[PDB]
Amino acid sequence: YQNDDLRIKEIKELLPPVALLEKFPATENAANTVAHARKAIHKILKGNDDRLLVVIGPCSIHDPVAAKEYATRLLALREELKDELEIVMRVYFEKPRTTVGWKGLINDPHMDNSFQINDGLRIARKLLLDINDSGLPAAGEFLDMITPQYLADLMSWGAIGARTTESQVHRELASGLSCPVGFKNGTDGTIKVAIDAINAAGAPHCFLSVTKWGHSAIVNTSGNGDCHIILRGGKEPNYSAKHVAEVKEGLNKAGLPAQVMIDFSHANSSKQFKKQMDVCADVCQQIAGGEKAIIGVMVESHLVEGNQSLEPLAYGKSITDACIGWEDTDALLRQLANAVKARR
Amino acid sequence: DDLRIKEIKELLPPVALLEKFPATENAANTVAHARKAIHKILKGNDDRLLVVIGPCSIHDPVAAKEYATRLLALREELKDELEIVMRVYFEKPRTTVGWKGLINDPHMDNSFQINDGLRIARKLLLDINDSGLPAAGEFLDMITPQYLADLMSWGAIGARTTESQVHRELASGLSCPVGFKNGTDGTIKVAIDAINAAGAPHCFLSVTKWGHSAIVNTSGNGDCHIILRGGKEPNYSAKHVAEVKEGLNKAGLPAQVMIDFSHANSSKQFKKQMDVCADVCQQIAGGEKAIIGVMVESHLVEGNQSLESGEPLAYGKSITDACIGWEDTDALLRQLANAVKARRG
Amino acid sequence: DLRIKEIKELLPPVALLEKFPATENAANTVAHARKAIHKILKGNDDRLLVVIGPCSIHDPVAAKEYATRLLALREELKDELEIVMRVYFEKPRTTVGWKGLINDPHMDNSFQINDGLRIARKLLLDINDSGLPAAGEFLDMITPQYLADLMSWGAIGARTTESQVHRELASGLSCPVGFKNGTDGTIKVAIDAINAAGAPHCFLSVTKWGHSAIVNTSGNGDCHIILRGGKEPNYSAKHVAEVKEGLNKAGLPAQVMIDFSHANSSKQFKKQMDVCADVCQQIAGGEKAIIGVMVESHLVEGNQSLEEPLAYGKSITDACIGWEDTDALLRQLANAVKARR
Amino acid sequence: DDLRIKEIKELLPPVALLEKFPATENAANTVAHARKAIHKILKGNDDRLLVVIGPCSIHDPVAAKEYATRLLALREELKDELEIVMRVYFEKPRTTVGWKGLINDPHMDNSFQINDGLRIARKLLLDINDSGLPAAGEFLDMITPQYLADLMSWGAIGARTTESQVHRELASGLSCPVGFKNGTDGTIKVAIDAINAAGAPHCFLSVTKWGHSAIVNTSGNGDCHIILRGGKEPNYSAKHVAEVKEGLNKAGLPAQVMIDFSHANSSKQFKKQMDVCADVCQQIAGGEKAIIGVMVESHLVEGNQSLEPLAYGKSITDACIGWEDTDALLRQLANAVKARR
Ligand SMILES: [Mn+2]
Ligand SMILES: [Mn+2]
Ligand SMILES: [Mn+2]
Repeated sequence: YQNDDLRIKEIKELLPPVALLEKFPATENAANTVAHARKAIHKILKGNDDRLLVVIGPCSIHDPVAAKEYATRLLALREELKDELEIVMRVYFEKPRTTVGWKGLINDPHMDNSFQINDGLRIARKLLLDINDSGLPAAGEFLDMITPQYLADLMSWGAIGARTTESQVHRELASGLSCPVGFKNGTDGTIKVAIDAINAAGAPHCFLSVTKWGHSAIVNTSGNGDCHIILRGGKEPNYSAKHVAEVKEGLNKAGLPAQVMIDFSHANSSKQFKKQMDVCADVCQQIAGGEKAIIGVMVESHLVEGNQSLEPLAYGKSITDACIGWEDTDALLRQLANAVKARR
Repeated sequence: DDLRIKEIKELLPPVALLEKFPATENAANTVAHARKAIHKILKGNDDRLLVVIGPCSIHDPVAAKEYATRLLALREELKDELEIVMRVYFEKPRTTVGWKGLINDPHMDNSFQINDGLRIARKLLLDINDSGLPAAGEFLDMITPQYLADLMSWGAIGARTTESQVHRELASGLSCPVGFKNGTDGTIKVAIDAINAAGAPHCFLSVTKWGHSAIVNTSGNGDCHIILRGGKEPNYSAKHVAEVKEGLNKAGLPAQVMIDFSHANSSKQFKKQMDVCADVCQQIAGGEKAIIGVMVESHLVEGNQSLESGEPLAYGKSITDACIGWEDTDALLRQLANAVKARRG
Repeated sequence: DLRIKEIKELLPPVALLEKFPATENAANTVAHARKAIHKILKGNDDRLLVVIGPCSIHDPVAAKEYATRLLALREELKDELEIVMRVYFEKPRTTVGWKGLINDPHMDNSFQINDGLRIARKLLLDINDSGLPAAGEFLDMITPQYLADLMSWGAIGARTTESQVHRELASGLSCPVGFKNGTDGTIKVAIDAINAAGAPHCFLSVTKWGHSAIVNTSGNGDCHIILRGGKEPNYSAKHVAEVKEGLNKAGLPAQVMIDFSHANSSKQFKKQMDVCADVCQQIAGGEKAIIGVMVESHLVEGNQSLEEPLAYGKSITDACIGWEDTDALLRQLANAVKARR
Repeated sequence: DDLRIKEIKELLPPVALLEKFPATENAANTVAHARKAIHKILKGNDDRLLVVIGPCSIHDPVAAKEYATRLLALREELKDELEIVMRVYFEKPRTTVGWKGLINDPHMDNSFQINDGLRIARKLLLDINDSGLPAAGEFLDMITPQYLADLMSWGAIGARTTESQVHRELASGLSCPVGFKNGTDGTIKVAIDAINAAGAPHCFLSVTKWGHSAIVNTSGNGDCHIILRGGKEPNYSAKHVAEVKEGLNKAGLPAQVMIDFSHANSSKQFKKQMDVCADVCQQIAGGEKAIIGVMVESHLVEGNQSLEPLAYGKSITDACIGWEDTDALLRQLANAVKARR
């Protein structure tokens, strides 16, 4: 075909989703974890449960061993604080970059630009399966249009990144997801695009997508009424009760339930991980004082605090954004459970 | 799984549309020559102006071909000064919801006859290119480009998707030049980052001409540039052009810009495109070399109309954004040509 | 794995169907002929089904000139004959050389199968669009999706009548299907095949999208035997009566199509005229079980070897009668059908 | 179009079965060794006998694994005289209609759960190979081979498909040796032709491991041999073996045969397999080096049953010898091998 493929270097074979679903099917326990966590979050979003959704874990997964260890520690906190918090592990292996960089465990699991994406999908699905099988629900970022078919059945909640909240193809994707979805405000703090995204994702759509068989097809979606905003900061943080009030009034003006998830990290801590503890103190004060609009928080936490460059790597340390460590993580979760107790 | 997926329906693979509607020799020629002419402008070796002009959206092949004949005659008449490419946009990004264009819903009745839309779209693109008129499109969808991209001489990544990794990846592998619009709030940096990302090779998941998903490796696309489309305020004036030139150079990129006369640069007021035109013409004729292109929303008949009314549609008139009509279009093209001649001295 | 040397891309059927869709005339031709052949197989029509044309197609130009000539005799003899043109692309062999128009359209072992499917479908479309129905041979489980909508009648080869995979295929074809007796002249494998093919089946098959899938068939009640000879010819009254008995003792209608060529002519193309004379005698004498015949026929008689330019309109596979004998043969059959009533 | 196609349902691609059920280290070695061993026998560089033995058809994985454990013992005990390979036949060719085997209908109830069939068949095949017992099957379907062939040590083309181009093409690209059965009427020629065709390279349409149709090119299979299985009369006697050794040379192939003790050789009477075994054992004992392998229909319990519930260990297709006769037969074979030595 003339005029075609000048800038396409190579085309390589990709396992279809059914190969990964057949090799790694959901166990009864894993399926039960997903189904109950989705239902619990739905109940929170409808305002029929005063517990707080807590999405917490590494910025990115690069080592499944450290991830399973983290998951085990977090599951104890989950069972302990279950009357106040719906704790969901952050399991992100699809990173959005400002220009170029490691896009995650799926795109390059060996972290060396070998781009063994078939291996990455196997590793990623096995890890998600093991975590859900242990009883801990998982949350992911939906950046790619094709990877969700391999993993979405093991996801109890999802986030559309700030860089794609305005994008029609991602609003389309959210409209057909089986889990609830958070939309981050814009990388410059724009709330309008996330409200538009929630309204768009709530409506039915018809668009082209790839099936479990690895074939493109026409898909029709129902619309996703389990979508909400995530406050992530802009040029300035936006977690204070002042910003919440403005965000609540905008949601209502737009006909949307006045509820928000607050990300303690990213632009809300100015990309310095220790200040997540500060945001926590502030957010706990709002909740404890009766703020019922705060239905969720997101925290970047790992076994070992800080970060490291892909430049021997340290264990349980982030290779992307800096995270809090486990002792801080333990205290942060109890603070929120206590703040939820007070609000009640 | 599939709780919110209502129905899944069969989709013709790209090779089916390619086999039914192959490029003629002259259509392939139109595309190859326009892509090369744009590359030459982008490298600084040609002092002509790229003009991407035509309907906000295609909804009627009949009016689109009548428009193309008129524009082709001016493309020929003004070719020493302008490289004229027709906007042939089959996909529209909506602020929230609405008609997504001819491919998604060709019958404009929410029947979503996408296989029909792909047939109509490629046939029209083939006819326009075969007449001698190159075509431009917005690359919004991740799967439709394999059906159409061999007939596109230039593509745009919209304001709402310039920051999106999968769109930057797509551009890194397209065979045509690509413009990146600034952010809907006016932010320049997202488009500069996009140019740099698109110029690098990538590895990502995509769909082949056989309709199967695959791993793809791109070489990177060096024929990318920024499109100024305004923000909270318009950004076409010399003060803004200067800041963007400096921002590109500081990022190691040639100081070159395409200026969209419409969208936020006209405050969505279609006749103000003529006012942007006057200002941009004065910049070009006064000596501004960085303005390598413009974009204009233009139809046979000015204004727009609504599909929601159920009234029979008027001929040659946009059902999306309001456009200038043919008479203004002719005048505007002659203004731009006169300005490019004056810039040469 | 280790005996698979290379895998190349193949256009899916839907690509050929989009490029070459059936015209209204073509679909009408296929519809009318399939119904007419059904009306004959059900005993409700007394005309003779004549499948006639080249042993194999290797040149679309000669094939369309042949179709023009045959169409004229189709129209003139329509009161007696249901004339269907033989549009076969290959000579099922063991290896020899040429592998057929689809496999090797350029006749040079380049195996440009994508080119061959385009050429083969376009020709079928043109012939049907002109009003002339087409008959084909099903030797492949994947080719049919690209061409079967343009076929009014199909044959299963003698080397595959016993194959479960080919009987499965027949059970889902939209056209009548003829099963040849065995290369040795046995009728049991073809009665067994008519029975298997009349039953529903479930099997794996490639769809129009080029993807394998599970398919269910209704079973094909429009199947019949083709008498093609064995060690000796088997077209005579003695053999027809003997096959009728086998068909009756099987629950199947006592009806045959007789191939004048292949083993029945002792592989001597001119002897097809001798078979014609005999069969015309059976038919004029009142034999109603002969519902159809098959004839290898081209513009120019005889055959030629593929090496260098080729003679126009002459087979590069088995030898055929030429047009002069073909016109006389068809008129003999028409006359015989008349005398039968 | 598709007016005889009732329904089209989704089918897992082979990569999906290959990913769920990958070959273990052990299973991979079982196949690698057994294929090498058969090649060495087929090249004349090993005096042992290839014994393809097991049920006519697998229909119960549980009974099949018990059988496999019993046969594996005899495989180790008799390893210096015999190279023993399980029959693990998942596909059965019918004379007309009937149960086509475990893959086509694993629940034996015309529900055609072919995705379940393929998971069942592959898991059983994988377990058997992992224990150390090589496996054999008939390659009948054109699409199922991609799901199983990496676990096959030896394959068979049935008598009703020996003449089929598509099956000879399939044979030319299989990574395992292939035996070709003589025609059902006993015709030897079709089988020699098939062996010649399969040793040659071919280009044809097939389905890949991703479930997509494609153009494939094969190298040719040199490890092919004839399988004598009777026709009108049995053809296992040294008279018939003589004629076949002669007919192979006349065609330029090695003079070596496999003898199937069942089907038309035992007149479809399973006890007669012991009589064929007596006769064939005397040919071996008497020095016949051409008999390189034998095929035997064996199950845990002799006889067969119709398809109410099913008796344990009894074939639901052709009648088989029971396990007591199987141990006896196998030791008869190993004894004659030590005699010929
Ligand atoms: Mn982060
Ligand atoms: Mn517009
Ligand atoms: Mn012939």
